Amino acid sequence: VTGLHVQGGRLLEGNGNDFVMRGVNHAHTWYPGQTRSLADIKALGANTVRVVLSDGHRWTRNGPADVAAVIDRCKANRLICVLEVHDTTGYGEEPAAGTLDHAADYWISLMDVLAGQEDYVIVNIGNEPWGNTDPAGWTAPTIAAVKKLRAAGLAHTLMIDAPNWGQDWQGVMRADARSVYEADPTGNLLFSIHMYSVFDTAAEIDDYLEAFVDAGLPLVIGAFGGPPDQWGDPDEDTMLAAAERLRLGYLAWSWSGNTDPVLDLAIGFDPDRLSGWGQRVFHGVHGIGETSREATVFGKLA
Ligand SMILES: OC[C@H]1O[C@@H](O[C@H]2[C@H](O)[C@H](O)[C@H](O[C@H]3[C@H](O)[C@H](O)[C@H](O[C@H]4[C@H](O)[C@H](O)[C@H](O[C@H]5[C@H](O)[C@H](O)[C@H](O[C@H]6[C@H](O)[C@H](O)[C@H](O[C@H]7[C@H](O)[C@H](O)[C@H](O)O[C@@H]7CO)O[C@@H]6CO)O[C@@H]5CO)O[C@@H]4CO)O[C@@H]3CO)O[C@@H]2CO)[C@@H](O)[C@@H](O)[C@@H]1O
Ligand SMILES: [Ca+2]
Ligand SMILES: [Ca+2]
Repeated sequence: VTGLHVQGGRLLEGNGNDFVMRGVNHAHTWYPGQTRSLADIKALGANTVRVVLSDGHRWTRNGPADVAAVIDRCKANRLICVLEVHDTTGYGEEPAAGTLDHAADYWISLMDVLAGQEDYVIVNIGNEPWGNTDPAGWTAPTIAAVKKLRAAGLAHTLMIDAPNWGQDWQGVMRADARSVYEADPTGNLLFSIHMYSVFDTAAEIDDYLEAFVDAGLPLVIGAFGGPPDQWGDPDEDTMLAAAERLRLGYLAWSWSGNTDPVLDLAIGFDPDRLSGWGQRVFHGVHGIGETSREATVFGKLA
């Protein structure tokens, strides 16, 4: 038995040890020059980074050599690597958005560089791959993309984002999760909820996470916020506490470089200059410094 995989609703390393993501998102595709971000993120205690890629539909395609380099750099910094295609974001509502099938073709094109990296790399098929229009339409192409990647021979653990821009507020991923999970013959599939202003009360967070846990289905919070936006105030204190209580993975949005800097954890990619949001995530109660454990595949650091 090798590779990251799912068993009993838990993400396990090849050696069977439970792995709970404690990390952040890094916007690699828009910031190719910010090479030190991965080392900086590791130094602040993260055990996982979610790396923003483009499949070229909307932004500039990250080619195989670039992706190979990203994977190697994650391994060099003793980080588990969640790769994700951002171009799918908001499909049906964002005009520029790409399809999950287009993302799937891109992943298949990367299989030579993904090969042998199942201990380190999780494939998040497409970011937030449906908007708020007809979110029930998300299920069929998500299932099709899962089946297509498995048919192509991809063995990595998969990660699945929800419609309603990843916040699933109409409950489609929650309702249809069992059918999506069953589309993966290997069972190595994670669901990912994104929590922004929909998740502005503790009960919304607890009930959502517990719905997956109580169903036996694996869930991570693959992107989440904290500072208020135009739709409300995300309750990040409950996100962090509930994720620790249930020992579910989380990945804060984002290291640095947002067009609106309100969600930058670090200001200007400087790890010593954390925003209030960055301080909360890295140094606060139930945060990364407190609760992140390195993946055991890397061994005991000298
Ligand atoms: O130009 C040269 C320059 O380029 C630079 O690169 C730039 C890139 O080209 C690109 O423009 C990039 O843009 C980024 C941006 O910087 C951010 O990083 C952004 O991060 C997102 C991320 O995806 C998060 O996961 C999350 O995603 C958000 C969406 O962004 C969006 O806000 C959406 O909103 C939903 C919401 O989720 C909810 O459903 C709500 O429902 C409402 C509903 O509308 C009703 O009101 C109802 O009553 O209530 C419900 C419930 O509230 O609807 C809204 C939609 O209307 O939410 C999702 C999460 O759910 O947020 C992050 C912040 O947005 O991604 C962008 C790309 O997608 O920026 C680059 C930097 O500028 C560099 O290369 C530079 O060097 C170069 O010079
Ligand atoms: Ca709410
Ligand atoms: Ca908040």
